[PDB]
Amino acid sequence: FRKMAFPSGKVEGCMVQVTCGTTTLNGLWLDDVVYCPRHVICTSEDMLNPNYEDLLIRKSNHNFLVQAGNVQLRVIGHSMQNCVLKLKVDTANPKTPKYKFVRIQPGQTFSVLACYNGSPSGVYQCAMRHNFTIKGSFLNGSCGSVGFNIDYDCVSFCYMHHMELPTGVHAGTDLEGNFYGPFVDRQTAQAAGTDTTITVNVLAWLYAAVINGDRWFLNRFTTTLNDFNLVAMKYNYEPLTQDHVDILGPLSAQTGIAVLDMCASLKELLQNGMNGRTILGSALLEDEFTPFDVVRQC
Amino acid sequence: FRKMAFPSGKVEGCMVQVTCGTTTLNGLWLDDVVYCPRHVICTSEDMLNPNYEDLLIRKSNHNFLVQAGNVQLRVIGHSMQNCVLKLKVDTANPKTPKYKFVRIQPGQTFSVLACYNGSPSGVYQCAMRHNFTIKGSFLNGSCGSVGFNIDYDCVSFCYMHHMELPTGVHAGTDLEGNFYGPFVDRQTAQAAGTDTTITVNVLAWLYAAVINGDRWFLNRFTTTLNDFNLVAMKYNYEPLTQDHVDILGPLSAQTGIAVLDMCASLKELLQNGMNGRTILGSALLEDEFTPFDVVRQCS
Ligand SMILES: *[C@H](O)[C@H](C[C@@H]1CCNC1=O)NC(=O)[C@H](CC(C)C)NC(=O)OCc1ccccc1
Ligand SMILES: *[C@H](O)[C@H](C[C@@H]1CCNC1=O)NC(=O)[C@H](CC(C)C)NC(=O)OCc1ccccc1
Repeated sequence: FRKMAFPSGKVEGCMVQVTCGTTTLNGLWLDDVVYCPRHVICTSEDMLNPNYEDLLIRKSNHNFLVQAGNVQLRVIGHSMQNCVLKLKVDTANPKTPKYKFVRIQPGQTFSVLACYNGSPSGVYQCAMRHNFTIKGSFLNGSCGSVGFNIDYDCVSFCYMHHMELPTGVHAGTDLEGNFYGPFVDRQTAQAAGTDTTITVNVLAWLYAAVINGDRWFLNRFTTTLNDFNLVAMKYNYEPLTQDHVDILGPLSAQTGIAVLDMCASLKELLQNGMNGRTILGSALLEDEFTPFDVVRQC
Repeated sequence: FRKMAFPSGKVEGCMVQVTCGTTTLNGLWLDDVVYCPRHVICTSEDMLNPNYEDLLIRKSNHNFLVQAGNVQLRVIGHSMQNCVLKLKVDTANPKTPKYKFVRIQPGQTFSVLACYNGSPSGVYQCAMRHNFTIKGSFLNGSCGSVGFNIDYDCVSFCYMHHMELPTGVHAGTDLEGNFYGPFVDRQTAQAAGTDTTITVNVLAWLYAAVINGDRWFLNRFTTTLNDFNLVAMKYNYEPLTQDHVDILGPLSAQTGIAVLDMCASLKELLQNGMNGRTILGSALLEDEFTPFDVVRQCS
C-alpha cells in the first residue's frame, strides 16, 4: 500500500497566477472567475496586522494581474468572500472541468497540486488532521494551491492553501474562503491544537490488512460505539461518528467483519499493544488511508 | 516532507486503450504512434511461453483496436521493438508534449501514472531498485502505464509497466522495450536478485529529516568512507561512491553536517536499529528520495 494521488491534469488546466503589487500567489480559474487567497492584496508589512476590508477598498479591477502562463486575463470585477478573493475575468476557461466545492471533515484525504507562480510543481496526498491542519509540503509562493478529490471526472475542490504554522504544519480554507479550524489569515503566532489518531482510517487499514490475509488481530469480542469511543479517547484516538460507521460499510461487507467487531479488535490492540507482531508489514498503525482510499487502491 | 509526484496532465493526454482479441491494456500515444506492451497480442494460452515474432506475423492492422477516450484511432502500421509494440495510427496526437525516451539507473526516482482502460487512475512516486524492480501499485489492466520525469515542460519517459512478481513488486521496460532486470514477458513466477538498498537515497532522506527538524539519530562519531562501506555491505546496502558523496554536497552544506558524519549516523542506525523511534513519521529507513528530490522539495 502506498499514498496515491488523483491524476492532476484537470486541475492543472485551472491554475493561474494572481499578483497585487509584488505579492504573487496562485489562483483557481473556473469558468470566468478566479479564486485566490485574499492576502494577495497585502504588502509583507501589512500581513502582520491586516484590515482586509480597508485594504480592498483601495483596490480596483486594474490593480490585479491575473496570468495564465504569461498571458494576462483582464479582471472585470472583484469581491471578497470570507478569506478568498473572487476575480471575475473576461475569458471563460476552456479547460474548466465538471466540478463542485466541498467542505471536508478531519480524516478525509485529498490530493494537493503544489503550485508556484501559477505553474504546477508536484502532487501528493494529504489528510486533514483532527486539529484541522494538514501535513503538507509548501514553500514560499505556494498559497492558492488547491486540494481536490475526483469522482467520475467531477473535481471536488476542498482546500486552498493559506499559511504555515510554527510547528511546520499547514492551514487553509475551503473554496468559499472558510478556514478549516480556528485559524486566521494574519501573520501572527498561532498554534495547532492537539492532534489525534484518525480512528476511522486506522479501521480502514485493518480491513485492508484482512483483505490481504493478515488477520491475527481479529478477536472474538464486540463493543458498542459509545463504549469504544470512550476507550479510544483515552488513547488519543478520535471518536467515531455515525458517518464514519457508514463509510466503513463497503469494507465491512467485503470482509464480512462487522464494524463494531473491528472496533473491538482495535480496542484490544490499543490496550494490549502489537506484542512484537506486525500488520501489513508494519508495527505502526497507519491513519492516512480512508475507507475510500482502501477501496480505490484495492 | 512528502513523496511528491510530478503533475500528470502532460502524460494523461497521451493515454489510450489498446485491445487485441480478449486482452486489453494501455498505450502511450505520441504524435502518430501508440506504444504498448507486446503481450497485448497474446491470448490466455499464448502467455505461458509466447513466440512473439510468430504471434505478431499472424496479426493484421485491424486486429488492433485503439480507443482514445470516445474516439477510435485507425491503425495503419505495426512493428515490434523488443517487448514494446508500435502501432502507427492515422491521427497525430495534438496533446503530444515535448518528450524524450530515457533509460534510468537504479536509485533514480520517477512518477507513475497508473491507468486502466486508457483512463488515468492515480499518480505516485516510485524508485528503480538495485535489483531492477519497483514497488508499485498495479492491478489487472494496468500494463502500458508509464513512469516519467518532467523537467522544464519536457516529459522524460523511463518506464512502461508489464508484470507483477510473486513477492508483489513490479517489473517493466524502458520505452525501447528492454526490461529493467532479468525478467521476461512470459506468464511465469519470477524472482528478483537480492534487493540491495540505495544508500545515497537513505542519506538524502536523513538530511531531509534534519532540514525538517529531526535530529535524534545524529551523533558525534565519524567514519571513513571505506569503514562505512564495510558496514553498509554487511547490511545489504549499496557501497557509497565518491560521486555519491559529491552529489550529497548541497545537502551537507545546507545542514552543516558533513557527509561522512551522516554516514556515521546511518551506521549506528543499521547496527542499533531505531529502537521504536521514528524519522519523518517512518519506522523504517526510506530509500525512495534521491538527493535531487530532497533539494527540489525542500527548496
Ligand atoms: C503563501 O504563499 C504563504 C505560504 C507559506 C509560505 C511558507 N510556507 C507556507 O506554507 N503564506 C504566508 O506566508 C502566510 C500569509 C499570512 C497573511 C497568512 N503567512 C504565514 O504562513 O506565516 C508563517 C510563515 C511565513 C513565512 C515562512 C514560514 C512560515
Ligand atoms: C498487465 O496488465 C499485467 C499487470 C499485472 C496484473 C496483476 N498486477 C500486475 O501488475 N501483467 C500481467 O498480467 C503479466 C502478463 C505478461 C507477463 C505476459 N503477468 C504477470 O504479471 O503475472 C506474473 C506472474 C505469473 C505467474 C505467477 C506469478 C506471477
